[PDB]
Amino acid sequence: MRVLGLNGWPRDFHDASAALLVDGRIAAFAEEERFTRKKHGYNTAPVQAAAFCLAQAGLTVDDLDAVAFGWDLPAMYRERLGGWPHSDSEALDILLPRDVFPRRTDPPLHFVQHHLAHAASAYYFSGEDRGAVLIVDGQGEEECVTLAHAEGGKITVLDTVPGAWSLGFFYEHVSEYTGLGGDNPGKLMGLAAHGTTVDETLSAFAFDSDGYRLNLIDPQARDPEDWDEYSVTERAWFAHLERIYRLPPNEFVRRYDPAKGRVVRDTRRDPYEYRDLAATAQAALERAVFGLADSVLARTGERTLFVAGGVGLNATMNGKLLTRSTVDKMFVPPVASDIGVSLGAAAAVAVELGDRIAPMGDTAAWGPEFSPDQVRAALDRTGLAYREPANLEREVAALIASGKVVGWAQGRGEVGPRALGQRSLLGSAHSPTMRDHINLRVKDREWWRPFAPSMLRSVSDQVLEVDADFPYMIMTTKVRAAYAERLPSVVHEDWSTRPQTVTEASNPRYHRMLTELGDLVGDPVCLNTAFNDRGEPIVSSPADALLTFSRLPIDALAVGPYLVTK
Ligand SMILES: Nc1ncnc2c1ncn2[C@@H]1O[C@H](COP(=O)(O)OP(=O)(O)O)[C@@H](O)[C@H]1O
Ligand SMILES: [Fe+2]
Ligand SMILES: [K+]
Repeated sequence: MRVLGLNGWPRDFHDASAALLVDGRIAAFAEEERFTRKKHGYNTAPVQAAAFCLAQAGLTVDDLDAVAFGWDLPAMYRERLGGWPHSDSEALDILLPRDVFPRRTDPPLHFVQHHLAHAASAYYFSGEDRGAVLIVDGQGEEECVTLAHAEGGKITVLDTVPGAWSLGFFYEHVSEYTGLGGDNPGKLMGLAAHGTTVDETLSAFAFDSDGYRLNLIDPQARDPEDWDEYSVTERAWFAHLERIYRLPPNEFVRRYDPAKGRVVRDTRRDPYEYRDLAATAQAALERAVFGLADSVLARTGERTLFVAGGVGLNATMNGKLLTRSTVDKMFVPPVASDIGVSLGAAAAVAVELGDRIAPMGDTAAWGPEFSPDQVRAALDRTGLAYREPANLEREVAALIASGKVVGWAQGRGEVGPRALGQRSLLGSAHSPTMRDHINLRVKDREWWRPFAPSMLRSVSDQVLEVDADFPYMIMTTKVRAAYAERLPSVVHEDWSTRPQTVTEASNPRYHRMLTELGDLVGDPVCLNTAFNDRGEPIVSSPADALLTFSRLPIDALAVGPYLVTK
């Protein structure tokens, strides 16, 4: 079967994406934002991403067996908006506009419950036949947590937690409160590391062996003037935090900056000031989630844990789950967030149609790639001088070993928020100055942001305490003592790191470059951070890569078989 899975809608939506499954395999998968260059893919059908998927596979909508959407959108309209006005034909015209998606007839349209879509995106791609399912996000249609059992191809729901008790909303709100912003929860996690926790209940949470309770909010609290509990939870958490925390909300400042020639948005206070609140929010999230995970594992009698939902992006939390006595094996897909529900909806529908779903297999490289001709065209546009190195991987290795920063745009763009050797900025893992260089000099951002390493799978056993695959940078683990001081730019003081393990199959070129690097500095390990400028998504096209390379003090750009230097 050929099934196109979708997420993103013109009203009140985020993280639009499209995914095409062909006989259980990911033919193509991408986020709208990569194409629009507007972060988070807000308020839009995944028009461009779906266009890419079809082009990639050489299909039209007429070749599709089914279109799948990762929310029960009709039910949300019926419940929260007084009616679902669309025929399937009309919904399709909105999801796949005819001026972009010509069709003789309509494919069967499927709506998949939001948390089932999340769960499917983990279970079916994990390479494991059974496990316990833990979905934690902001909110699906109703619930904010789902506990389920995955076995024999089936996902069976055991329990849910209602939206008002959302751990995702809680976290966003704290992130917003600190001035980091609700749209950047990942920064809050980064900041938590520098703080100290006093009272992990925040005077709101009560914890138990199966999870948590939120006394701050009626669990059945509901917004009659919207279709999720975001605003209701926002007002409760903001009143509460101002009451118990020493600092009031950090305020956003909008002012004309004569250096930039623009009104820019800033914060009234340095958010580093809220590090204790971050630390505390992070401890609370961990505690709540440990209980939930323990609970679903015991109830199902599994020792494999699947996690998805936006909270699943909390790599710090994931790593501690991993080391938990109740967990043997863990799988969290790179696309744990809503970007993943397109793929999840496609899977749930393809499985329903008798398809067998292949494992992701240690790669998230499903987006667009570009031929040498296509890269060369973009280079000739700029008029910039460039070389075509006989051995690019070796030259890149030497650049990195010497302490230089190298843009690396190769192969199919990765999907998800993490750069993984297709659209990365590369630098020395061994350099005790590289972190400040990239944070301050290169990305002109916060000194306290952490960096993470890519390493050959074939050495990770010696480098890391756990001999497992870590293909996605979605899970933190500790390094072994023989490496806990060798890699200062990618390893914290507590010896923790958020690694990508690389196999030769998953990424031959990158694997080769890492190999060369190893001969130069001993360890086939580098710093691998997102290839983007503040306020843009990861670069996608060669023109994107050139544009960003041009405005950042990077040393080189390896784009396709070409090298460009500054
Ligand atoms: N690193 C992180 N740590 C904790 N929570 C996170 C992190 N990244 C995302 N989230 C949470 O995921 C939530 C949204 O998840 P998602 O499933 O993508 O959308 P929705 O909740 O609308 O279905 C946000 O409220 C956010 O707090
Ligand atoms: Fe979600
Ligand atoms: K364990």
